[PDB]
Amino acid sequence: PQFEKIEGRMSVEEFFERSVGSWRSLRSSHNIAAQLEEVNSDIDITQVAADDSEFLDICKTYNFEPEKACSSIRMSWEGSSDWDENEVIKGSTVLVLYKDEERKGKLLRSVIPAVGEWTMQEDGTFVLHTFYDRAAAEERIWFATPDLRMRCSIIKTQHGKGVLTASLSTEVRDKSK
Amino acid sequence: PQFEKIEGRMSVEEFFERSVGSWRSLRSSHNIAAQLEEVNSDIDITQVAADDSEFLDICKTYNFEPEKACSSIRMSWEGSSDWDENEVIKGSTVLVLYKDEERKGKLLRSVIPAVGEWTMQEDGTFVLHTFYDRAAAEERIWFATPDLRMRCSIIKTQHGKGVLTASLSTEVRDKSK
Repeated sequence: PQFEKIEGRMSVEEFFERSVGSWRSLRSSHNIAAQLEEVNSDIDITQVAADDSEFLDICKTYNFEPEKACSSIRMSWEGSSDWDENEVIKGSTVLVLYKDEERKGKLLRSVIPAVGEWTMQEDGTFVLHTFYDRAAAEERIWFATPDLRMRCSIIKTQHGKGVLTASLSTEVRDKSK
Repeated sequence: PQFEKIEGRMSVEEFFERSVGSWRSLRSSHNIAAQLEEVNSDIDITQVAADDSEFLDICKTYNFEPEKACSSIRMSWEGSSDWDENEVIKGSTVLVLYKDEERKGKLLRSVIPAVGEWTMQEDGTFVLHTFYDRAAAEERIWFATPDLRMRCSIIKTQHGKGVLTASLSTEVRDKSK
């Protein structure tokens, strides 16, 4: 079959299901607003059981009933930036997906931030708006192939002077081993 | 008003109309498939008169009636890559836009290649599929602000070994001067 036609009917839960796995990420960022950074990372994306502490605590925090959640994943990563040797960036978060409509809804994450807002575009693109006090982010994520994820993102921050950063990440699924 | 809500109703002809202007571009590319390139460019985007030679010749080549074209622009650029000093990359092309539907159609360009295919996504994103013998490209282009264009693109090439290249360009409109 042809992958592109199949994406345009992908549901958001399928999108998350395909994201499960181990990935090798390359992220290129620049400050618009005049800097250029390269970050190489390993990312593990895993399914989250209905009784998972983190999952229920997020639901609790936002006062959402966990049974109404469509999907939940855990993402853990470790990478390094070429702005700093001898240093590793490690992180972890749980995400929790709710539908307001088939192709629109809210995303909660580990912590308190405003809820994220997402849309699944007609062509299979997952578009996420995320918020912070410091900042706001918009990310577009899609499968270029089953094993290759693209992520193009822009962030407005305000740590001193207001700054826009734009990023492209290419994520390749861990080979058969 | 708020720019984001206004984009989601932008027509493709408005998209092209807003692209007219002078831009400063920063493009980050990598070969998936393991290289990293930075290209800085100036890009001039201009409107194309109905009698423009290039415009009519493209229409002629593809056998489209020029009166049925919705929009046409000329793009000229000059930039340099950090893979090569003492060297400038110069280019020019005319693009010609036809609607098959309000939010879907074909794009012809200067030359013979298959016609390009485009969609205007519900959120204001212009998505273009372009073709070559050597290759195929898919580009997503949108206005992050009125004066800031984002372009996230992927290309499959075959010059010897098959290769995927992913790119992010950030384009800033020439200041008031």
